Amino acid sequence: VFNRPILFDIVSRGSTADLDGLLSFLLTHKKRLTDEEFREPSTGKTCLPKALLNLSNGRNDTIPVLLDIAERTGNMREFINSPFRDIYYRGQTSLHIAIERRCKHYVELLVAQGADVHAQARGRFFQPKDEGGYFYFGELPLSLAACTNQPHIVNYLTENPHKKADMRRQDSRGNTVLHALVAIADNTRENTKFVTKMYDLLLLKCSRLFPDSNLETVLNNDGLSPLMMAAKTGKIGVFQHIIRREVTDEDTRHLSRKFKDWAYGPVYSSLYDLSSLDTCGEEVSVLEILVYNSKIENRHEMLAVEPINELLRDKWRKFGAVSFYINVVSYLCAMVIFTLTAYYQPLEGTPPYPYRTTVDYLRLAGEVITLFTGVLFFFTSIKDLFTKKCPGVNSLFVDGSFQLLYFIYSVLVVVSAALYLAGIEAYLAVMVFALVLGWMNALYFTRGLKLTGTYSIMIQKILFKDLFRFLLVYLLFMIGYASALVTLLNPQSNCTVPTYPACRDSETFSAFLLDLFKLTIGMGDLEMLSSAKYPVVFILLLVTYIILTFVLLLNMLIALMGETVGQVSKESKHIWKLQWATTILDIERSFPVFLRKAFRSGEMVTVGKSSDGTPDRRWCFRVDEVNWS
Amino acid sequence: QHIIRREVTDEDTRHLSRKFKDWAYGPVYSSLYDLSSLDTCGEEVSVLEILVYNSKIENRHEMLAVEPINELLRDKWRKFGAV
Repeated sequence: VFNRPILFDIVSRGSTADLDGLLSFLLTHKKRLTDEEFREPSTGKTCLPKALLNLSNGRNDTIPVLLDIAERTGNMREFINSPFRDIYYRGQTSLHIAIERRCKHYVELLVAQGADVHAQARGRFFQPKDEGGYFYFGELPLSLAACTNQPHIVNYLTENPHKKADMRRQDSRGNTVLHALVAIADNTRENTKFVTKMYDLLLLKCSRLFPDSNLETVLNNDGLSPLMMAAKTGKIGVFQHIIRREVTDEDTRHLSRKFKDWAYGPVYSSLYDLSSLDTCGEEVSVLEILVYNSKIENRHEMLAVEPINELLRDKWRKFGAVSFYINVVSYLCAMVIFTLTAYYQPLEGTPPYPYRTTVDYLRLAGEVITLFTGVLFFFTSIKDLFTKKCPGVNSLFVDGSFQLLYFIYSVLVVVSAALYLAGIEAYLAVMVFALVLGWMNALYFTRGLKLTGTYSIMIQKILFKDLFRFLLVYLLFMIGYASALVTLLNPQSNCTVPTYPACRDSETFSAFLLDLFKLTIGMGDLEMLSSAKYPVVFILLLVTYIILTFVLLLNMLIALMGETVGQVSKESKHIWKLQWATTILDIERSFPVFLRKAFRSGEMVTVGKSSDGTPDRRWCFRVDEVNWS
Repeated sequence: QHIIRREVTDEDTRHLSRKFKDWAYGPVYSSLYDLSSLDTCGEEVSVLEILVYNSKIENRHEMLAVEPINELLRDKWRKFGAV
């Protein structure tokens, strides 16, 4: 009382026998518990947050006395609203602590005295784990009661007779109760169980309070939704539930997804509402976010939830497979024509204008069609580059995967066209170069149906994975041995293309003798027997070289074969399915989807009307099932 | 495993614990394992040196992944261990 340290110690001790009678001093000496001297300058904590931080088995009976004294002081609103000015913490009004210590009674007292229930806990502690915090819950007392499995606290905060805590309220980030409740979720059992249960509870209650709009539509700053947020962050449990949710009571039935269409005994035509799994590109979809985004953690399992897999199947069977074969055959024909036109190129460049006869007209047709295909591919590449869905969520395929291959191909064709107009020797060498790259693109095709060859995954790994550094160290080893042995062997013309085979340290350029020995060892045979010529140390060294090379390379490569074959598991067909989905979706994105080629529609109004996505029509996808129940 | 994950409640015998508790903020627990004897900076033999350098142990891996040992090696890696 006389000083802050003893007051903090007394409140922490949790004994009110020592707290009686000092209120008389506080009133007489105009001391108010809200005054600055009672809050440590580091953060700004008051006595009440300390008492709640030092709860004794959820029973600190001094708290009512503290509230009575505070209201006696005449300052009670500022007493509760006690932000922690520090950076590590923030906001953190006593209500947050009370909700967090799993005690409802002190929360009831706090609200009864008018405890603010919108104190944004905008502290560095409360940012998600990535942003350096430890626990993100939505920066809100209601979102804090919701994240940490407190159904009673959220119930009370929803219908408290005093100042209400409207669920629709959102934090600085825009994450409302449901966004945050998805932010804390995981793929475990208990966490998914309680998060799904409380998600349903919160959504139903908010819909009942405000039937005008669905709570789930309230986007965050990034513009996503709880379903989209679970898709982007990779939350399998919440995503599965929110995509397979049906509600019975009519007043809250309009916010379902898995409607029921009809049953005829053991057959059920379950109508999944994909109002937001595909928007024809109008607004970001859950399928695009789920599959195009390569940073997801559970991409496959989520891609096989239920409406997603059947949706991809239906897209495949309808402008998904026919168009793929059309494009693959068209590209193969374009590559064939490129090969023919390059091969039949006028001898040694010399680009004339001779197109008068039939064969010459055929060559001209090949050249023009090759140019047309190249320019079309460049147009596609630039359209993809300019079309960006959202900053942070976009293809951004430059210097990655295979779009760069198409870009390079077009660049090479254009440069070749320019130099062909110039007609310069030793410059059309990129034409042929273009062609090689062209056919490498054919390798990245064949990623559709019929259990395509897994080349992709290998070439996708071997490009920038352990094999690269393995061959680098192998080259270092062999070149070190080459230097060693050429140094050992270093000590009349001989009529040889390289200057001399040693011959008393003739030397010239290291590369010459280095490549001589490199090709000798690569070919392996032809030996070097001779006579005497310094001791057996050289032959010993070379035999260790050959033995270790052969044995270790064979054994390690074959063990790597075993490792990859035991590693190319259902994960491999997961890659196949992901490639198939990407093919379907970029095919659709290529041409206008919103044309009359979309996914089926459904009910118009009333039973099938809702404000979740698209008009009351609620574009729905029906999947059939049979259950003997 | 037990002797490296021992915590004792009663205060008179609580000073001889290893896995203290630092703070909790709901579902987050910052468990403070006391490695008073898993590393002595070479002053006195440590449990990590004995455990890993000694090649005659029978369960060397499983013991090396108990809980404080694995995270301790991770932290050493991320700090003058990898660079």
